[PDB]
Amino acid sequence: DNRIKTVVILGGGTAGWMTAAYLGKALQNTVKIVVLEAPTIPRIGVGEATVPNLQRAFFDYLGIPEEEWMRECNASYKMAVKFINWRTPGEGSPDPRTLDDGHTDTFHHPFGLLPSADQIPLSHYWAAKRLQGETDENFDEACFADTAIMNAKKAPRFLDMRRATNYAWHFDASKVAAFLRNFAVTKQAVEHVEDEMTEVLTDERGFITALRTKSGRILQGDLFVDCSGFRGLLINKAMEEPFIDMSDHLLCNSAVATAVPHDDEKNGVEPYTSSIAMEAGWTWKIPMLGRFGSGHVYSDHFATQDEATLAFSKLWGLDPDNTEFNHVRFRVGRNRRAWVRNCVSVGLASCFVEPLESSGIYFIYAAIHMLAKHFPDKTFDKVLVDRFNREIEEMFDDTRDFLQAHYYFSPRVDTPFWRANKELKLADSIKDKVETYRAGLPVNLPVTDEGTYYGNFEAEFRNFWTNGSYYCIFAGLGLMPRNPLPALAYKPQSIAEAELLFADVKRKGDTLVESLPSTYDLLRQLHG
Amino acid sequence: DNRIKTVVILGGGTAGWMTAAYLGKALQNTVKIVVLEAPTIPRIGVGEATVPNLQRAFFDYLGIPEEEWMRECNASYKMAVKFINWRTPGEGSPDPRTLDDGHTDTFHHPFGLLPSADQIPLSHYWAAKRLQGETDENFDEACFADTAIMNAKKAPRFLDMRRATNYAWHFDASKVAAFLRNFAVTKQAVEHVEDEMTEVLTDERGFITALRTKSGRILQGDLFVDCSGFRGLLINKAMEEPFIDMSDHLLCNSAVATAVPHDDEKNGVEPYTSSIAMEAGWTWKIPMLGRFGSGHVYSDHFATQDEATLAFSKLWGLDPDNTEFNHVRFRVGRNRRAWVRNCVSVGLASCFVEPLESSGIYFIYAAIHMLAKHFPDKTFDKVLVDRFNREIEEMFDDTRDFLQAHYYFSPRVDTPFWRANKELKLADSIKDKVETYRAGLPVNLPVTDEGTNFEAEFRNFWTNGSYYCIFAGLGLMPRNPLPALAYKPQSIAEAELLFADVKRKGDTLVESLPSTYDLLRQLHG
Ligand SMILES: Cc1cc2nc3c(=O)[nH]c(=O)nc-3n(C[C@H](O)[C@H](O)[C@H](O)COP(=O)(O)OP(=O)(O)OC[C@H]3O[C@@H](n4cnc5c(N)ncnc54)[C@H](O)[C@@H]3O)c2cc1C
Ligand SMILES: Nc1ncnc2c1ncn2[C@@H]1O[C@H](COP(=O)(O)O)[C@@H](O)[C@H]1O
Ligand SMILES: N[C@@H](Cc1c[nH]c2ccccc12)C(=O)O
Repeated sequence: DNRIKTVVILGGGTAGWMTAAYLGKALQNTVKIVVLEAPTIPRIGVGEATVPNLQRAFFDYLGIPEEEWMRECNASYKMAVKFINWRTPGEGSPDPRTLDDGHTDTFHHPFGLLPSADQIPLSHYWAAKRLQGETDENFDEACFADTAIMNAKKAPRFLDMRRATNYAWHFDASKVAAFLRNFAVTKQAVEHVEDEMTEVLTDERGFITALRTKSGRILQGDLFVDCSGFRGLLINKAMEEPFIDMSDHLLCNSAVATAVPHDDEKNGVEPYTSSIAMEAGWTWKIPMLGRFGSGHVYSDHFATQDEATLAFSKLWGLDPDNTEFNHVRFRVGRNRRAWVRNCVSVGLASCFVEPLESSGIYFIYAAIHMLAKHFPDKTFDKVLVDRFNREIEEMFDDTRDFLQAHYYFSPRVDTPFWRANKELKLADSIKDKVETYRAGLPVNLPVTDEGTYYGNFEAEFRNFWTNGSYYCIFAGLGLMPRNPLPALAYKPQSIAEAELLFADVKRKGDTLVESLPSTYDLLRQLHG
Repeated sequence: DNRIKTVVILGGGTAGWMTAAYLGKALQNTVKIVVLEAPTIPRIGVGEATVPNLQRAFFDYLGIPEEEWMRECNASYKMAVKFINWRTPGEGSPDPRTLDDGHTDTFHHPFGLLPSADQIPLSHYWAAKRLQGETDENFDEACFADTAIMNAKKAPRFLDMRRATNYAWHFDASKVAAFLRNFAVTKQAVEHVEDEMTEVLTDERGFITALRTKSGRILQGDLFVDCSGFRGLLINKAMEEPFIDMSDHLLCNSAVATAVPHDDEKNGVEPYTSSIAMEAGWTWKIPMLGRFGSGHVYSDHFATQDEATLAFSKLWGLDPDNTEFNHVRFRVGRNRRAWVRNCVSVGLASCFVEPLESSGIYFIYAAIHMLAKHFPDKTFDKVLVDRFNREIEEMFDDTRDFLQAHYYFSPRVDTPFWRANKELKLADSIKDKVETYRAGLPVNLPVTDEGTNFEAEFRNFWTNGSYYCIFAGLGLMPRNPLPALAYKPQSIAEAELLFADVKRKGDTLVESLPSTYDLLRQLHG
């Protein structure tokens, strides 16, 4: 018996309690699990966004049904991230400005895979038409019915809870952490120790043997999960693993956030996250029932905390001296290695990027999934650790590259921030992908039906940013292929097939924008 | 109108006629297609085994249903490649030798994809039991009902044609090329020109403009497909593109082949390809109705042509001086680039590896699929050509590295051939994959029911199950089980029901299925 007997998880919040819960189920009560978290000085619920795999891959694995957790964390629905004013210059504003060509400066990044005709994705058929003047429709409205639905602020389920489209979740992070702590302690025999860590005890090889708490108590274990946040108390401090700062790729490194009460009966609820462009960065809007979480993400090299706070308060008509603000100064990048010896970093202690494409919780889920799959015995095979490291390296870097694209291919150059983005070098992987897009070829072509994509995580993980996500962002910012896909010139029967799929998206959007309840109405059913 | 108007295809083998037919349908009669083949310069005349995606990724695109083409080219079923005597020393023989551990030296590489429990494929649950002396079963018989079925020589369909398992196809190459020529000419308005090519006409930029025939005829076109075989009359000769010799990775570079008539009433028909190991290489056996195709693949650096021919004749009880033999001297590797300017290499002109895992025709439909997707206009965008080149590079490498595995991890050391195999330079890709397998981790985990689509099975075609079939078949095992299994007793238990399900299915189906012979006699009746 050479197995791990005890796992110690430093830190609660979302990372620690997702880790505790997933491992509880994965390790089938053959391993003792201890969470050590300091006492929680509660901080205002700024809202967090998720991706659609979360219910299948996490809550369903734990047997927690969707309604049960949503009702305990004031959860709303999310059908896309909506980008507002990313192409036009000037101060932030909730309202979209107007382009030269007369279009409103908004584009959606919805969920799901694009349909195909003669194995060519709908993206390419729309591009042909748009380059050739045959259409004035935007990519998002042409190719996703969800675009029509989000414009009408309708819900992604009918009131009897039949599904209409794909969706993910908005919620208060700390309420989810609490729902999960309580799940893990009552139903999974996790030991909750509320205290500070003061010492990390290590052997001759530098493997951790226990953590000392402030009350003097010593927690022995065989594997340690650093969920300590940015401080990286195990992975960076004790293990001495270097962080790789990646501000050479993204410039934002601060936020100022808050909750804003909201007339849900007057305005309706948006079933989506909004990325509202500002002078020195951007601002999230995450609708929940009653309120919305918002935060101005900025660079401190292009705005002071004051400059940012004023601009952010101006946005929403808030009083700066009578408004409760959280001020984060995050690090952007990842550990050289996520897992050193017997210390596995998960969450902010592992890696971070601005929450521009709802990456935070997915990064946590991806790591714990990958920890369960590569779970070690006490010999800590170096290949096991290496492969875990490789999965996290690629997951992170590919998503950094994807985020850089949002900035490098913004046409905005008014403020020194937006111009500064154009002076960064693009990574080789994303240059190669732009070269491909520009010749009209698909990038990251989905090779699987949506059922398998959102059913089997391993399938989604091999192809997280698909063709449709590249087209949503490139075409949304106004980068287009140089020309259509040449094969379309030879395929009039295929062009015609695509015209029926464009029709099918119109029919669905029309039919559903009529029959669906408002987002507000579904929430009011759910939480009452 | 900046589009290609005319496409000329040099060579009317399996490559040429697959190309003509696919493009006919893909290009929707907007483009004139010409095949130029000399009926006197024979096709290589081999190309007999296939992989299971052939029907989806080709005949379904053409709207030809499976029965229609099988009945016209004397097709049999294939449920695996069966490796005979790959672990034991001495002269070739159709009959399997006996291992030290007392079992016969045979392992299968079947196609039927592996069930999972708690997201871990059945491969890993078998490996746990075998490494912990808790099972005596080999991987193939534990994890695939196909193994039971091939041992009983039963068919992979019932007589009412309901499917039993996954499978690929055996057939006569020349009958397929004929059924395809005739499809392409009658239903797709392709022009068949029976004549020899004598000169390749080129502009100042080095693009081909036409091909000159011996009868003085000039075939103009804007895009050329070199299906000329190993000669590479357009891609290598005219375009001056170098072939990248890869005998640093595989040592076989010759074959000697023939058909053997076969008592199908006496023996039954084997629903599988046999890879029978020899002293200086190996020998394929490819059952069809009435006959079986065979050929000794060898290195000429470790056997002379006579050495090989004698050994091959010995195998089957053939008379060397009164038996009709085909003698190929193939090249192993790929063009530095498959597509140069306006010349696209497809088939033996593009790339090749020994027919150990029936990769030849898959390479053809992969390339044509990729040509249709990257099809150019007259501007010949450099990015389009580069990406086409990249997909052929990776397709090839993925299959080469998989093949190298069969050799580097053979335990045989009797003849200087088998010992030479242990001095191969392994590619980085296959070293990394062995390192992974050895830690007990899955290699190229399939993420899908086989419900899912040609595109699905293409950059990592060779799945977990295929690596386990070969590694574990030759006796390379993980160092230890997958550690996560130590913590998952409920999962271990679930797997015990899947092992039971493969037993029940093999038993139930070895009873209820018709013999391979009997299904063929219904099909070709
Ligand atoms: C030993 C061996 C075993 C194989 N086994 C398998 C297997 O089991 N399974 C599998 O899937 N694949 C296998 N393959 C690969 C497969 O056989 C081929 O991919 C396919 O059958 C034919 O390739 P091709 O048509 O490119 O070439 P070829 O058949 O060589 O075609 C050459 C063509 O060029 C024409 N030509 C040449 N010069 C001229 C000219 N001047 N004018 C006009 N025409 C000209 C010839 O007339 C002919 O039509 C094997 C290959 C070899 C060598
Ligand atoms: N020294 C520590 N001892 C115990 N818990 C800690 C320590 N440092 C951070 N944490 C916990 O780590 C989690 C993430 O911290 P933060 O990112 O600052 O919210 C919280 O639950 C903290 O209480
Ligand atoms: N694989 C993700 C990709 C995605 C699409 N739209 C998004 C919006 C935000 C975050 C991720 C996404 C999904 O389909 O769910």
